[PDB]
Amino acid sequence: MRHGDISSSHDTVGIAVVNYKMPRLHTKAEVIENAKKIADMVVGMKQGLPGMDLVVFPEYSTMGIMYDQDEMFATAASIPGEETAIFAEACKKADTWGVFSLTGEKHEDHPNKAPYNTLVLINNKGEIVQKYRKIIPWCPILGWYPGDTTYVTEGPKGLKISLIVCDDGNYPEIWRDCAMKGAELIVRCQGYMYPAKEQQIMMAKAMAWANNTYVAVANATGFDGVYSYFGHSAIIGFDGRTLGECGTEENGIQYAEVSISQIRDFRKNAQSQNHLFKLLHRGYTGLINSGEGDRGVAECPFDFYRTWVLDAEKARENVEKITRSTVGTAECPIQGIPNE
Amino acid sequence: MRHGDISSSHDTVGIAVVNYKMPRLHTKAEVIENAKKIADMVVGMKQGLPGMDLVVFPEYSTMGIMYDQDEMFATAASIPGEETAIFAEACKKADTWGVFSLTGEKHEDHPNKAPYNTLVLINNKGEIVQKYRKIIPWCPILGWYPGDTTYVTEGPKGLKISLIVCDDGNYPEIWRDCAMKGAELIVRCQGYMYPAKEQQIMMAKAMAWANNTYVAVANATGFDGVYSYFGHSAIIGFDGRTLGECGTEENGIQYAEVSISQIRDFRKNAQSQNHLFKLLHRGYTGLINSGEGDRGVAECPFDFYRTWVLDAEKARENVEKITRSTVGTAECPIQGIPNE
Amino acid sequence: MRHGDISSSHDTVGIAVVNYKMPRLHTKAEVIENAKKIADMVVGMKQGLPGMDLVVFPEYSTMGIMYDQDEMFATAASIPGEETAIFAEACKKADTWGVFSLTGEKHEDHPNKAPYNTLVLINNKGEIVQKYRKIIPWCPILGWYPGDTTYVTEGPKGLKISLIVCDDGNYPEIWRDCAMKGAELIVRCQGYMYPAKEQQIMMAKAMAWANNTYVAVANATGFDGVYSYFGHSAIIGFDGRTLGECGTEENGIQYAEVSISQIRDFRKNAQSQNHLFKLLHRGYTGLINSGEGDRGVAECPFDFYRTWVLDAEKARENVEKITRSTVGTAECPIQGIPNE
Amino acid sequence: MRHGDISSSHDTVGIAVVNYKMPRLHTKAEVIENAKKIADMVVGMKQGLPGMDLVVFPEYSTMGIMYDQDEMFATAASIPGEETAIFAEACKKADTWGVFSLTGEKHEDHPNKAPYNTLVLINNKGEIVQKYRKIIPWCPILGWYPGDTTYVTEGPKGLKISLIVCDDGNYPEIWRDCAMKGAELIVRCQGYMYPAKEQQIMMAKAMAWANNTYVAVANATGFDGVYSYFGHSAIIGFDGRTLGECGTEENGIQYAEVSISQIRDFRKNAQSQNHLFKLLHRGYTGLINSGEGDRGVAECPFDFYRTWVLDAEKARENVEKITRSTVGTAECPIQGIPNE
Amino acid sequence: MRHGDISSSHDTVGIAVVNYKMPRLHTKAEVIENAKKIADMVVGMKQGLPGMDLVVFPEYSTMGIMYDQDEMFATAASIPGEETAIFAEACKKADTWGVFSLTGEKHEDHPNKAPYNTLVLINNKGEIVQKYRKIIPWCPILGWYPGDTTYVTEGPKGLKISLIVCDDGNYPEIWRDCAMKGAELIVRCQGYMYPAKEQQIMMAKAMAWANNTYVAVANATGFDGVYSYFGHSAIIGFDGRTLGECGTEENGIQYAEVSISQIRDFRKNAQSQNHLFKLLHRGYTGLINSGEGDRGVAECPFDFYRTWVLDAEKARENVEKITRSTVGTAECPIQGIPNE
Amino acid sequence: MRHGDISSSHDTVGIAVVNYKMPRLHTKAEVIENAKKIADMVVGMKQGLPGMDLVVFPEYSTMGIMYDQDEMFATAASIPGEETAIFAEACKKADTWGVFSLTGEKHEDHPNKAPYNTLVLINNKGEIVQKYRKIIPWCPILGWYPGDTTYVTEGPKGLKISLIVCDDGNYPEIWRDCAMKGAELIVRCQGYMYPAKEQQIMMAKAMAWANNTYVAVANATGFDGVYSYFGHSAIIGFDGRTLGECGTEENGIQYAEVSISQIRDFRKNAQSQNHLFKLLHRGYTGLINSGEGDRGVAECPFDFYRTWVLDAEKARENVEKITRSTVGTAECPIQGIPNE
Ligand SMILES: [Cl-]
Ligand SMILES: [Cl-]
Ligand SMILES: [Cl-]
Ligand SMILES: [Cl-]
Ligand SMILES: [Cl-]
Ligand SMILES: [Cl-]
Repeated sequence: MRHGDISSSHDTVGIAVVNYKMPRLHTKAEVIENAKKIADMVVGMKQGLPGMDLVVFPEYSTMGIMYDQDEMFATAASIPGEETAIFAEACKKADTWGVFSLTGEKHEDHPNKAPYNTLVLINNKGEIVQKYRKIIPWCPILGWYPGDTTYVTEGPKGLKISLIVCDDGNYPEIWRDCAMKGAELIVRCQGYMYPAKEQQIMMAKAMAWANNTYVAVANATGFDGVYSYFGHSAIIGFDGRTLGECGTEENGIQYAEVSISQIRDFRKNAQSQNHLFKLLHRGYTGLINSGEGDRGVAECPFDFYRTWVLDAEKARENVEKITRSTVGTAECPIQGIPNE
Repeated sequence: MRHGDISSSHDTVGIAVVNYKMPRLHTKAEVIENAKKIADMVVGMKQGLPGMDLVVFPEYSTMGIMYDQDEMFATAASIPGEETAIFAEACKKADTWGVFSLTGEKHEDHPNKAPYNTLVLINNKGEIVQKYRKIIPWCPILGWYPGDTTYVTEGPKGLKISLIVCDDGNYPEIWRDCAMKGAELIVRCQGYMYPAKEQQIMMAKAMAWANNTYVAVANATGFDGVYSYFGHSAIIGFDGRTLGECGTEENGIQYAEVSISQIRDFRKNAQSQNHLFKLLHRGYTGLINSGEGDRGVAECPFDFYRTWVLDAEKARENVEKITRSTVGTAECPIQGIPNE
Repeated sequence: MRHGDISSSHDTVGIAVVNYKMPRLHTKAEVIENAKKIADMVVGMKQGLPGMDLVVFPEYSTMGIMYDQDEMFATAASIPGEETAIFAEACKKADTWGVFSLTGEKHEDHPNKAPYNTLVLINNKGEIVQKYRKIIPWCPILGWYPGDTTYVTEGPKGLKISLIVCDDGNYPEIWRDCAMKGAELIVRCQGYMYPAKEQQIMMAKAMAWANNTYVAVANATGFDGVYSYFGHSAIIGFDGRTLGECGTEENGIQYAEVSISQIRDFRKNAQSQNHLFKLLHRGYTGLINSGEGDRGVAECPFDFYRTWVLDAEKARENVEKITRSTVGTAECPIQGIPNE
Repeated sequence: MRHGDISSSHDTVGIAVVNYKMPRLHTKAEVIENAKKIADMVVGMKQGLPGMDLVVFPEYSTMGIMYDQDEMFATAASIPGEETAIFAEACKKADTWGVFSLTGEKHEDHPNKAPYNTLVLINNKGEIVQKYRKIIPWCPILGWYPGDTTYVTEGPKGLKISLIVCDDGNYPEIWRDCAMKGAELIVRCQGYMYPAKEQQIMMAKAMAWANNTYVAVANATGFDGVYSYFGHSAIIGFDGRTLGECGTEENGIQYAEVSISQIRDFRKNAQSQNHLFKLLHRGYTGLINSGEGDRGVAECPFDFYRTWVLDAEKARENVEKITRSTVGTAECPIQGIPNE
Repeated sequence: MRHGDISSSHDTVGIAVVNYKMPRLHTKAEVIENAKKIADMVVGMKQGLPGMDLVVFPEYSTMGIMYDQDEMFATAASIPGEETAIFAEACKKADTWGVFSLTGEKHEDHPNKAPYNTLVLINNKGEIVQKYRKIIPWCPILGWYPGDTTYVTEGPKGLKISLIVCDDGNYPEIWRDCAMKGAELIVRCQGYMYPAKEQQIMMAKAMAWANNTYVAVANATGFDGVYSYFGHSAIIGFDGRTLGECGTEENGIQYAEVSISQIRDFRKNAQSQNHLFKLLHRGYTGLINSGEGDRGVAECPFDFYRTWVLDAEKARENVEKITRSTVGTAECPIQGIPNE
Repeated sequence: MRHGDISSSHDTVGIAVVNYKMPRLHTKAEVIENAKKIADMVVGMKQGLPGMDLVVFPEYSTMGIMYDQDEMFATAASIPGEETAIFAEACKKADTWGVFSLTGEKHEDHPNKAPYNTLVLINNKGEIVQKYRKIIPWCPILGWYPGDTTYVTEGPKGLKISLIVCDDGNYPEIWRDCAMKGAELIVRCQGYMYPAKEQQIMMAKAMAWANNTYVAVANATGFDGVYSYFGHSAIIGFDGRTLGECGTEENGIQYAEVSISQIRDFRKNAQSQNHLFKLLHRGYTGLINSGEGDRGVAECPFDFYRTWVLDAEKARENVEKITRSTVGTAECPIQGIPNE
């Protein structure tokens, strides 16, 4: 957990994040060309960052956003496939792990159902060791089929990694779920468009703190014909302090070293802000002093979560009374999104 | 949702938060004296803030922190009781609602079990309309018996209010639970000691954003013999932007107007960052375009929450493997907190 | 007055501002090509911002700065003309209002007098509803003929709009004049070059506060052969708080919703910082309590403004004694600007 | 214009500003006691700041705010009087100039009309050389009789000084008026209560920039029974950059050196942001190049100011249509302030 | 190197720094009373910070600043003496190390030569293990006899500590000297008065970075009759990032954990910003590639340092030509400081 | 020392710094093409900045970084040579001084020893008046032969200038050496890659403060195939306050005026923070009051500097025990950098 150098040691994972300029592409050949540019960039960066162990690219960095449905279908990737092979070679050549974005990944029922929005973690042997499908797509504008599982993967030097995508990060639950599965680094890849710049910068930090986890964010930059992406890729410590943060500049890079031993020393020995421990041992001091044993309380005291787990339709109905009952709103209509 | 004036209108609730100087008290008579000082302060403030509809005092602002167990028991309050009556009179006199702290509130089995750490919302008729007992006490150092329920109360001008205390706020779940019950303002009262200053400033903002809720934070200030409290009381909009924020100064005050109609207009019509709606309608655009109906997906896709709800002991066991198995740590022992 | 979403509601005007990359152009055909790029950008943005009701482009965004006098004359536009028609079509197609820059607009005596520097507000039917000529050109370097009038126009959803340009904004008087005519949003379009970056960021906010008005700023970016433009396009509330702000990035975009009902509720009911009201009712409490009626004092107590209005030549003479008597200075000469 | 040292030179005026803790006083004897504390503080500070040439205390620093009308009348000062004599002795003893606050100063018709809120500049010989009565009292809450004139006084080392008070500063006109009379430093003394902290910090800087003037702000701190004052006393350069700024701390001090020769060199030779010059020579480059002489345009092109000067009642009527027609509002009533 | 918790582990030293309110004292009995208050504060803090291993108090925190020469002499301490015994007991009782300030410490020729300004490091057995005399007193105002040596002491958990005082920190040389002797933490104790607040905040961070060292700063707060002290006590990592920072508040506290293993892992394995290594192996890559061996260059290439070491009088003469030749200046005279 | 305008006066040097986009070049013809682009940019900028007296370009701005050794040798420049002639013409044409980068400059033994990394100061007559070779190259990655001397040159309007390059700036010694030779402005030209962005922004400011010198920093921007450069070119006052600062944007420009008379007035008359004076007159007040004459102490009390000057090999050995003994580390190996 330290910032400023280009090295990495047996104790630290050198993480690089990339403010990748958002492509505006249309064909499979253009996607492949751009995959190769990413691969070239990984290899170049390694030559400047000898400590680099993990390189992180934004959501949509390979295809851009395929606004046109037909082009979306025609360019949706297989995984493994030609794109991931192009990425795998660069990971082997540069002896790094990497996180890359396939938007879309073909649905099992392609081309008759929406593609997934997907991330892969590829190791320094070029092997895909985690494939994560975005659980909370950025509706209404974006049309990806929602995934349903988070994953934790042993990463470089043993650092436990989970991947999440863009809009997922707005939802504290996902960051909780990954940390509770053991994640030591949550990697958030995004093509996060203006407007919500300060809010997204703040959310990553707050999640790092709340879940006692390293966080790495790679966000796209530039204007792509529709949206302007605000960069601010960053790596953040498990104590909520930024290591390094990019600005809005195209193809900015940040790089930081995250200590394996520091996060484990902290999860073991921290007390007042050992949030993962504390949430499931509530009021331990009190129960000890009241003669009720020394574990505190584990029971979930939040009816929202009880209800969502036992009766998701009721949780939904509940929320619709607070918000609205249709996915669309007649005051701001959007074609193909129903309202009224 | 606007900042700078001392007025309030039919549409806005004028919220004042107080950087109350932490008392260092020892006897019931001193507590009562200090309750009266708070009451005097409410009445004075009203004369300078004619728009004031809600006044918020920090956790521990009435008793301070009763470090000595015997004094803790001797000073624990009934609710209703003499303290709340003193507060109620000031709310009637100043025609404001108020949030006040009783630390401790007598346990049902007092003096044989730890007191609760409690907040009350008192209306402008002097009536207690919400009593909230802290669900996640600041263990290990503090010994309060944990509460188990959140509440939503119709407040001034119809604004829906939930109360939470200090350490609760580190845990996104609580802020979710209150908003999912309908809360429009989550009031976080704290006696939040250094060190974790920037982290707590950031957490309130991030929670306001993540839960599309107004947030008001009153935090104590000064040194009390043990801890130094860092102030930064604040009121924050539902879009994650601070309205006004205090510094670390003793008896700082901030004041902002929060629009009833703006938060409801937003919860109804916002789309990309209507987080409460979106969490229970995941991938709606995708499912529409894939021929699967127009509601998106409501189902909880996070195994942590499923497991915590169905088998809290397993969730606990899981977390102990990531952290530690005893509430204490031999590397930093604390008397009465077991370890090894 | 809220920030973060892409929607807009019956109550809010969705304003987008653009950090448009400064062109370096030379011919009428190149200007027309670039007008079409702007139009294309409006249509694209709308597809990502369904709430968008108003889109704002920087001063010089259409022609760039025509440094060469002959090219300046050859490219000066008529209004209405081919450029505005190109803009009008994009406003109709995207069902938005827009603010566009013509630099120059032909003088009535073209080509024998300097062109104006001009902005137009075009409605969602493609009709020009306000044409504003810059009153305080950025002398000495820039050569535009000064305009002489501010305007207030009923805009989208009834929001009252005034336009101002760049250097105008340094002068509090202009922002006062527009607000005193009824303006609810003052739109400041600029091609504001380094050096004065922080000063210009601060000025917009301070003016929003001082005049209880929404403010939207679109500023150019990039290097154009002569000047580097620093972006920081922004939308600011009437309480002086930024909604959203760009960085220095080329073709950044920000987007915010400004509430019609909030600004009117505020101008009606605010008291301590109802600056527009207060300036013309000075010392009301005092005069009431002194038995002098209940209106306060309206009379202008500032001799500078009395003198400027009655005897502008004397105001000028006065200022020349404090500054200098010639437009140029021999310590930093500039060709065609006299000094000594 | 430089910050960091305790010295001052023949070229620089050493200005100290004081975050004076707001008194809560009630009697003439208590006011005199507190005047003596201020005097003692001036003498002490000088021993630590040998460069100090000007010391600035907040509005209300001598009496506090006399909330009770009878006490307000009983404590209103003569000028010259016993308070100013107490101040004058400290200025002579410490060989400094000073700015002190008398709230109230007796009306000419005392006790039958409201006192003024007044500042004095006292030279290093103990002579009162400027007495300024607040032109825009902080209505509705505060009841001072409004003054009607600004002043410019030759100060230490020849530095031209104008004084303004608190709420005046929200109004750009006043800062313009003083600079247009020749002011090189505008001293703003305030007892500026929360809420509007960031807005007031920003306003001073923006005014320094807009009027090419040094600015010094002394603001009170602490809680006085009614209001909490937020400090942030500061000295700001004529280029809009803060020299030094206090926090919210009681009896903070800042100190900076302001160069006589730098501000005069700037007012003489600055060009693009010589705002005082530019406002009365608009479009000079354009008129030169259009064959219309080399002075630009001086004429006031702002109808608000024309109307306010010629027909203040009409300006008032105009503003009442945009805001409200009565000084009070029924949605937030205040006793003795009429509404409906 | 992590921030937020109250614990500490076998790997981390828990450092607390105190924004101690500056005393205004006059007699030996008052000094002893205040020493006891400090001791009481150490013991109290420990009860809230169980991880605390090192507690740091500001320069002047024991005596305040003895402005009066006679009182300065009458209150100058022996070390060891009654004050240090009072401190030692609190370190033993709270099982912490501590850094305390004696201003003055008796000169060897007391009372005929100025006292030193001195710091002591006292271990958790109450033993004085380092006594540092300020090398660069804050002339002209302060009169302490200059010390001449820096020290490095094995501290808690083996962490290597050097002490420096206030004005020393403005001079990069001192921080270099301590790090080059092996220091892992440089503790800077100060009673650092306004004006130079931002400059001092920045200097500590920059020194932490430049010397790859932990830094802890304890600075006084409050007004003492002469000076106002600006707090901002802090602990900073060896990568130049703040762990935690106080504001200007009286008796603020910050607390952070500094990893023994992280700083040693970094000094061993960092490459591009291993400044201590790099300064004495300049151009290693170049010399390797030019066939000149693999150590780079160690030789001092800075004539200032060569000259200062070999001929300090010449270095002095040199500097006097750039600045002035007498310690005082006639433009800002100070009694007992000669000029002209 | 003032910021915001485009003018300059007899008293001020107008300094422009350029966030030059990092080239990716390979041949001598491409280098010459890019030299011409720089020249064109100087001439253009002058037309927008009539006050400009000094223009500053980043390290590597002419050649980019020649990663390939053969291309490095083939493109290394003579000085004077064709590149400098191209620069000299633009300085004459635009009547400015300039600082330009030649990376590499041919070694005396070219092509058999590594080129230098070099800067030149070229006057407004096109004459090279200072040539500085980087003393501390950015090892390990970069291979330049280390230089050994700093220089001070009379610059525009008599302003004394020293040049330093990139990595040099991390080392306080260099900034000391230049100021102690008389430098009034230290110009730091860098191609400073991410990661260490905030650290480098802070270092320049801290050095400006510590050495009572103006500082100008020009840093490259963009991605060059290997590294992403973070801009933040800036000009900083001798009191440690930024005048103006760029962001990360390609071809950003900042411009500020630095007063000749202000820095000399300050070095003459400042007292508490006259660091250059104070370092060689330590404890003057104390020695005066102790009867030991009125010069304070000049002697170097820092053993590191004594040892480095007398026995550089011992200083080296000392540092290797604190860091490591080989230039490389086996935990992060780099080809051609030995370790173990
Ligand atoms: Cl999505
Ligand atoms: Cl608790
Ligand atoms: Cl212009
Ligand atoms: Cl007032
Ligand atoms: Cl000292
Ligand atoms: Cl280098």
